[PDB]
Amino acid sequence: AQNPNCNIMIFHPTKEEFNDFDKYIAYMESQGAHRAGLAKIIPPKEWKARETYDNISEILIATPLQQVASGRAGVFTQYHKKKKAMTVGEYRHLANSKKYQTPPHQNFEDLERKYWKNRIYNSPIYGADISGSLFDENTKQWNLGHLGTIQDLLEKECGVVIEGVNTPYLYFGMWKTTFAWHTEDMDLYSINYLHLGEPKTWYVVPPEHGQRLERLARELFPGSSRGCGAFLRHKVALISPTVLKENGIPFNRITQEAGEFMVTFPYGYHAGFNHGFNCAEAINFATPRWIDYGKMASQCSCGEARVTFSMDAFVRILQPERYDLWKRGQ
Ligand SMILES: O=C(CCCc1ccccc1)Nc1cnccc1C(=O)O
Ligand SMILES: [Fe+2]
Ligand SMILES: [Zn+2]
Repeated sequence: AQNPNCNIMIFHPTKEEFNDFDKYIAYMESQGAHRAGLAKIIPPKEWKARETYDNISEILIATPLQQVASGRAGVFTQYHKKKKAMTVGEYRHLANSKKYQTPPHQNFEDLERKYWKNRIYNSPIYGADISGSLFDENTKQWNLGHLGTIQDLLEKECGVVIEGVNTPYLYFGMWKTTFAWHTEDMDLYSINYLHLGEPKTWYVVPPEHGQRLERLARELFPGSSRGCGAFLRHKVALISPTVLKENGIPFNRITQEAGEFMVTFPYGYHAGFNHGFNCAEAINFATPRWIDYGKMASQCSCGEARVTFSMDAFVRILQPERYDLWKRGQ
């Protein structure tokens, strides 16, 4: 068994190795990368996502989300309050303002301490889930807008043609903007490229221990748990590394910097925060190894969790028994 401690692995593909996405994901897994639930990939020195980021101020964030916290410092829920549209130029200026800017800090460790101590007392604004891409059309390797689709993977493995098209999303962040504990829709993989700006810190639980996190979550958020058997799908629940330690939940942490890829693996619970103004791009993907996770994925049928048009087909084909109840749920 490779990577039995489930450590987060960091990869440095050569230009040649960076030419076949599926092959390299399979290679990473042959080294046990998936057992951590998250891997970092540093692209070849000669590679670039696009020429410059000089002309991105005019992107619209149609619905910025103010992330409002309830609970205690290390155990809280966050709800998203919709705000008026703003351009990325306006957003960046807001992120850099005295009210929202990254505070003085010694290092990543000091900033993490400040995040968990102080996060709940501020309400940062997140420009999340914006359909689009910042990869140059001519970028041929690891272009998140040119990956093979989940629908084609499911067709290749199961011999069934289905509707749907999955495309990338942009995320414009500032200090304290947060992603709550979750696995991907249908326990898919995700790939995240940090285009520019300040770092993003990640926490992850190994897939083999995901049910331990779920059990702790039910204990820590009893109301939410009664409401929905898969409430973590709502992406509202935060639990600090201190609280995870106290409860013996195995986990790992790593900081992603601009120019680096992170891949999350099937059923790898993850959460994190942004250090300051930044922009990331992400998309879900699948491999043959995902199919069995897709079949076993928990579903929110309470109506809260956002269902994409594409997920109908995944549930319909992989989870026919669950399909009706899930459908009437939302
Ligand atoms: O889920 C999110 C953003 C929150 C989406 C959301 C949740 C609830 C309500 C509105 C939007 N973001 C990520 C997820 N998984 C890995 C990384 C991120 C990220 O923010 O870079
Ligand atoms: Fe995610
Ligand atoms: Zn639910």
